[PDB]
Amino acid sequence: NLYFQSMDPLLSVLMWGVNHSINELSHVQIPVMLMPDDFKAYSKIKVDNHLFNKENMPSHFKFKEYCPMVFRNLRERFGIDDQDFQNSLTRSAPLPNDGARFHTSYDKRYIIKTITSEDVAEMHNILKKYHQYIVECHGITLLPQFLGMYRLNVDGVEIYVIVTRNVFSHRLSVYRKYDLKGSTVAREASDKEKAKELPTLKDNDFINEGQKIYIDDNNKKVFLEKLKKDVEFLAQLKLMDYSLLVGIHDVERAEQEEVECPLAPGEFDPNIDVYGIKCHENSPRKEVYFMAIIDILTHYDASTVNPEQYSKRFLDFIGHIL
Amino acid sequence: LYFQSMDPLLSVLMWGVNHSINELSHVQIPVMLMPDDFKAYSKIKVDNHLFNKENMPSHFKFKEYCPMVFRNLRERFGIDDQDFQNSLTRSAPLPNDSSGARFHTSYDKRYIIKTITSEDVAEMHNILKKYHQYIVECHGITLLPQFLGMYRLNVDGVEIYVIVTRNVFSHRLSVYRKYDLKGSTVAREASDKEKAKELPTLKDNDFINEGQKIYIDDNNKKVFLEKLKKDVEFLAQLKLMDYSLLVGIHDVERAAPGEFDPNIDVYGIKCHENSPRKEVYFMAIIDILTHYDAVNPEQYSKRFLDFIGHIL
Repeated sequence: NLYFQSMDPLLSVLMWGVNHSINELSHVQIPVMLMPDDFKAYSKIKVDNHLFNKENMPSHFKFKEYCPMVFRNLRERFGIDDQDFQNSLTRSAPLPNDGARFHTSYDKRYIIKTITSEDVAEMHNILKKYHQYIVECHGITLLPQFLGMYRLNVDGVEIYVIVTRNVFSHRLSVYRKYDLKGSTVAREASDKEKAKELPTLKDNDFINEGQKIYIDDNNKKVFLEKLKKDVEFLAQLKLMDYSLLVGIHDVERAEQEEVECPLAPGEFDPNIDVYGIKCHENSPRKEVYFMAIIDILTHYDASTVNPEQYSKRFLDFIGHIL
Repeated sequence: LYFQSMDPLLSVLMWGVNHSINELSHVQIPVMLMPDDFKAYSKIKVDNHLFNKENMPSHFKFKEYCPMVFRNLRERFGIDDQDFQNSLTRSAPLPNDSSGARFHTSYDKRYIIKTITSEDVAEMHNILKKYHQYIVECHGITLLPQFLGMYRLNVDGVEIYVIVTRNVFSHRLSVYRKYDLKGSTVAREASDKEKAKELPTLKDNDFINEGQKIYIDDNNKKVFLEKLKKDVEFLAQLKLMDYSLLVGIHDVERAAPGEFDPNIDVYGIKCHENSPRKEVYFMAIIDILTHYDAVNPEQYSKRFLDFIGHIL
């Protein structure tokens, strides 16, 4: 059984919070359809414990859930169950990915990012248009799949968090990771980042390392048509500084690393790992790719490029690197 | 379950019991309660905006007094937390006809909710340590009130305190005759207004004037008066008084027939075989939270014990 214990009190509050909210929604009717009031809605909870549960939890904290009805529906349109989502985020504490802190849920299905009050304001202004977009494309997008948005407050420390579906497989390990923008300018990983176990390589590192993505002509078309649809929507919203995260799973490298210690190697459930693409039969090395648009909440309002320029330069860059 | 009610205070009570029992399922069962557990509490404030306006109030507070003690008392009284949670949450507690001392009964007639004052809440903390140690010592076998939760509710500037006890009466067998006895030397009689109600609460003089008889066999009479003596002496020691023996009579003939589960209806006593009437009695001590501070308790306890023995 769960006690939501952590060295980090913010994670304890986050774990209690997701548990609380998912339970609260089991006592709230599924609406026929979402209404405009849901898109400016929230739930606030202030807990003050005195000489009670001092060992497992902080005694004084707050937890705010933004637009609870919209996010329960977004979760459902992405094929996630509320009980599964709850267990993934509470059965065991989320791990840090070593400012803009990133945490992965213990089962590697969800990602938790610490965001600013501006991102939360931007999230609210794009929420109606974002929800309708997810409706019109039947949840089939390269865009981030936002599943919850919370405000945490413990020990006089206030943080905002957004939960997304991982880009990378919950099961298959990623040996190479790229953050791609293109256009402007000397985007390259530093010698310091290059020293990490899994560095975040960038645009020039993709070209200079001689990186190729061996997907068949059909998948390449299906992907680039999906990318244009999503990147066109992004420019309408006046968003920018977004990138395409690329993760590569190396099958025969994953096999040798597991020989040291009903799915075959190089196989994944696309109902779980939604961003996965198999390599084609003529690939020099059996790999699996995981690609999606990441980091979308930077508005134009707050020499330089505009969102139309940003969108074309980006699509051109991905289409040329395939 | 949407904890819906015409009364917003019942909605909060239903939400809070649900929250509190889930909260305690994420808290380890201790090997032993400590003095800090006897002055602990869990306070929760909810401010919803355009969220669940159709079922619950948008702004409310809920406070649980000594959660770890009351959970242990429930275990000692053979009450499972999930069953308790379900009996107070599945369907709204119904008011007993009823800003005075309100009374609600759980939808399955197992539990009773009494609206108390902050003085009673302070009076419960004052006796909680000695009460809990008394229940531990008597292995849960007592005629005293079974305290199972004590909460504080706040919605629309209204602030009430509640206390949950086990029902004295049967959750299934109906009561046709009910008495509130003290044995005090003063005319304790039911009003003509009270005597008019469907089930009036009759008092000391009504019991005698109506020539009421409680036909309980010698073995059960010994066992009963034994518990009673120990419980009333425990109360006198706490300087508690003005308490009552509540007597519920079930007419078996006026209806398995005169059968009940003694694990659920714990105050139930089957009448004598030779009894002129087939009946079932529900007897216990109620309304104990009155200190001598605000006839003395030693005198009150004797005057009480004497009368119950007198009426058998």
